[PDB]
Amino acid sequence: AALVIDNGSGMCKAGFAGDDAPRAVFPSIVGRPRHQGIMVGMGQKDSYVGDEAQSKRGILTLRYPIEHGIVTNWDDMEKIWHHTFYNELRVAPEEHPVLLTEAPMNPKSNREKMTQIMFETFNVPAFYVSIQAVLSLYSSGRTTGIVLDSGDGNTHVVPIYAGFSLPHAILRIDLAGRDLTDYLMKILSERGYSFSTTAEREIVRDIKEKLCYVALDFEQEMQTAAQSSSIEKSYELPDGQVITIGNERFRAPEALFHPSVLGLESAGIDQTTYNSIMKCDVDVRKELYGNIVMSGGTTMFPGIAERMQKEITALAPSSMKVKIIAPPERKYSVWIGGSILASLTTFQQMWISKQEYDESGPSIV
Amino acid sequence: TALVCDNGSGLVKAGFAGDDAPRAVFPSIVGRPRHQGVMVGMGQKDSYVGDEAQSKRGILTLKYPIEHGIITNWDDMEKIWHHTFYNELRVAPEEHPTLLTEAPLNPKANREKMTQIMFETFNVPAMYVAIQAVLSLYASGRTTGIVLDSGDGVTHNVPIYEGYALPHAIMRLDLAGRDLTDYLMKILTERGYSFVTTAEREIVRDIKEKLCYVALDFENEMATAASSSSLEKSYELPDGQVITIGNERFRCPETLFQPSFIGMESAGIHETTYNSIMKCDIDIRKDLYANNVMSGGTTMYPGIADRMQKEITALAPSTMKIKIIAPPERKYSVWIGGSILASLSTFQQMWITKQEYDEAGPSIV
Amino acid sequence: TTALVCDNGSGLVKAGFAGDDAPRAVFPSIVGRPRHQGVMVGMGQKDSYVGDEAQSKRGILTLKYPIEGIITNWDDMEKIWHHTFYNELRVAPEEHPTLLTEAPLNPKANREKMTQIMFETFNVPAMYVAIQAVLSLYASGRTTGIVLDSGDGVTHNVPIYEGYALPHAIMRLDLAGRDLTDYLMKILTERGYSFVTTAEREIVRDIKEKLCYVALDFENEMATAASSSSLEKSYELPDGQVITIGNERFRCPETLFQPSFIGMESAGIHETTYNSIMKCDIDIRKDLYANNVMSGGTTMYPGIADRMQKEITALAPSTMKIKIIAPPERKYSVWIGGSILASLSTFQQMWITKQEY
Repeated sequence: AALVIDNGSGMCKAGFAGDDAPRAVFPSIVGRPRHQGIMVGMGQKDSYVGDEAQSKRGILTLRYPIEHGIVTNWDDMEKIWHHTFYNELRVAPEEHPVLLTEAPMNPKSNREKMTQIMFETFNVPAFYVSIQAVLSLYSSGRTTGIVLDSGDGNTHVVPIYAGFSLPHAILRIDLAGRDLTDYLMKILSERGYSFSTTAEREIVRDIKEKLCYVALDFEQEMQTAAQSSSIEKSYELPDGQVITIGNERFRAPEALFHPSVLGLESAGIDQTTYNSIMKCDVDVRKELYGNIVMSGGTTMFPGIAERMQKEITALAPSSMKVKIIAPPERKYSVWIGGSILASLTTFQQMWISKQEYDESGPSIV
Repeated sequence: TALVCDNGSGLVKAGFAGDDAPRAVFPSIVGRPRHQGVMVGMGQKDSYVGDEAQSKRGILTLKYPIEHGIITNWDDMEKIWHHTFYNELRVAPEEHPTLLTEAPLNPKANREKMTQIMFETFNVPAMYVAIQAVLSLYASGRTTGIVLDSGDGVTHNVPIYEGYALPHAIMRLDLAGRDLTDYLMKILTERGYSFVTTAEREIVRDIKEKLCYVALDFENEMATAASSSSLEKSYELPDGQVITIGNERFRCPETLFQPSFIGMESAGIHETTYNSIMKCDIDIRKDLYANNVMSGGTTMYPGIADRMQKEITALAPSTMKIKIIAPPERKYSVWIGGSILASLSTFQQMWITKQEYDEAGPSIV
Repeated sequence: TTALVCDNGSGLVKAGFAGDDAPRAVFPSIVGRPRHQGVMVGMGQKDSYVGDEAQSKRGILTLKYPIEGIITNWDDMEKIWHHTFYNELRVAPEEHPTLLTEAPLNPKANREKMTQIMFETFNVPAMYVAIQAVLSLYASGRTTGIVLDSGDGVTHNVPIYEGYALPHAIMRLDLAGRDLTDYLMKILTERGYSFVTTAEREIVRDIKEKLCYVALDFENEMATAASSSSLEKSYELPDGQVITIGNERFRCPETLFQPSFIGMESAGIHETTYNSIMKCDIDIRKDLYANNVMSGGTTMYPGIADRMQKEITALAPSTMKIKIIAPPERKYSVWIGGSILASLSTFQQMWITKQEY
């Protein structure tokens, strides 16, 4: 079988071809000690990656080696792959077709650095890099669709048509899953809280993924949350105390549509989808309007799909069938789209041979 | 039965002898690569032809084998016939006698090339080449009449008498269905808004085929535009931009009466009918004035008949009554009268056979 | 006192006084009207801003360009025009005859309201509004010819004879300067870059000025670029990295001739020129063909002239002298015309004074 590894700027997702759900699910973090010891509690390995690094973040120095879906630090990237094989999946790369990802608007050198390391250190027999969005469309069941692959680090909007992405309109916004939490960190603090350190900030992260929601109208809900305790949500902090979280529950999602609250010189995710359709040709626009693949964990907060449907029919023509497509498995969308693609008997001929790499180099992708 | 084909400059109509409506109508479009390559899901196809080429665009040149009523590219024209037989009509050429139609002035070199190919590249058991305006007259129910076949690349004035074209009066003006479109585009961009955009060809010819009309009096009308919104007709483009077009709505189809509106120098179709009907004998001029039939594509427009009549009333001495017959089927007539003629029994001994071709070669046509 | 001239397009206004041969206030005709409650990283919060500071304001003020080759937004136009006579030109309207230019096809309804506003909201003692490219041919020292006027928003062909651009043949094409930047932007984006915000976009436009060209033949150029490094013209990006670009350099403005690169089929600048010369009658054609004249921010592109020498000849019957004249001044020639024309003693009795109105 093959391997499929979505190298996510928060969470990476490895596994084999053909499986439905990712086999190695892990944060892309490399932990290296301030000073290596010899024993547990001091730190005895030169590198601890992901979940082990997370429990051990005191002696370690944590870093997330991938920023906006561009790997900044290729040392730590290799370190992550080396983990995934022997430590996680419990496999050996030279035995394996490996399929990895890249975020659209990834530069040549950045690909080529990766494409080399897989075929020079890891000596894998077959390797394919792929475009996170075209893989999301393949998980959707389409040749054509505009795709808000709003990740944790990077929100990329892609208008795909007949398998090709029109990068032509791939507009990017620089807020996404992380930028959301760190707004909620500010605004819970405003409601008399102390969330500052990682432990406390991760409490903010969990509040976000559980209790939060995107209002269908920002006004009706401000007025209501200033009055009825229906919006109020109780939360058990792991120390013992139940607290209640209030209007922050929607105003923190509303950063996506009004970046202004963060103080970002951008327009909302919705407005960008419109500009990404309008920056395409008149014919394809009707399908893009009907085939908005919502994808990724950022597009998971309650009300968000329905909210996008609303604002986008008002941006779109009075004659338009806007339709959001929203998978429940959107958090691993790119991975399932990859899984199918790796497993495809047809697509087998696109498996870049170890030979053609050794004659053509990394530029062929 | 046998098969019949109106090869337009941009609309090939096909089918059999004995049906009153064309079995296949596709644009004469030939799509060739902008580089050898692929589109995802398909492979590399030999070429494109017709709707398939058009409805995608992107990857191709989009040429045409026929321009101005004459066949200019040949390889492409053969590819189209390949797409007419197996692909459109679902037949093999060798079983079915074929009729195809030419321009009234069409070169003897062209006709020899055409009847060559049909019995060599295709090997059809019998063929006929027929003559565009003349066949339309047959479909119009008349032996005799000066027809005005404005196809896609030209109008054609032809003094038909007793089932025969009179050559020395066969007028032809290089401005029609095609030159009339692109002009309508630029004039809406002159007006208000960017009417420029690739798909907006088909959008702004749909406008041409509806909102356009040949103003009955240009001088009155250009002023009436400046008086009343009466002329202004709105159009929602697929994006929902409810635009409105006004004086240009006529200012385009009027090109046929005033060629200066695109940029041909020639006096207009009224005068080209007058100056052909003059190249006839004084005697056959009355019948021509009573059986004057408009044919082809560009004859669609609201007003184009009465405009002709009025114009030829200025041009005619007081006595001579001009009578224009606008056909209900007009864009198809040249197919229609071909089929009906090809099914007319006796005509079985009035085809060109495979045999007299293997003997006489192209010189029979 | 002396008169004033203010040329308006979708991008750069030029304002100034008559007499001088060189425009005074050239700025982005951008207003920024408050979007919501926001505060600048610098300034406190205040209302609508015109010009360069609005570009630096981008996220607190919604940014309009009041002119899309025609005046779309009326209050916004006035907003600029106060900022013109006052903040730019440092004078007052009551003392000052003023000429505003305009894009040729401008609807009557615009013109009537344009006259009103400036006599009323502003109160200039007399004024004029005037057909852009006619003032380009005039700044070109000609009684005849055809200007191809193309800049930040709209592109034009005006076949002029003895005072008049032939109206019906003034061909327009809305593919022009922003269309070029936003293409050049998308190309580099596809390669793994992304601008969006404020600085980086503007950088991409500066690249358009330095690296871009239209080559005579696009297929021979398409080849050499992809073949050999000659064309690989670098630039030093504000982060550090050299973006090398060879094909894209010429590829970007090719949209003027082959617009289909972005997605446009309506007739290219060349074909519009053939068809305006034709869209007239037939004799004057020669000294249209022999005085194809370029003006406006886009015609700045190198190579463009040699290319049109091909691009018209291809269709024009053999014995027509095709000649493409392009001034070095070109981006301002509508003002440079308008100053000299405003200053004309002969033209004094055509200054519509506040009494006739």
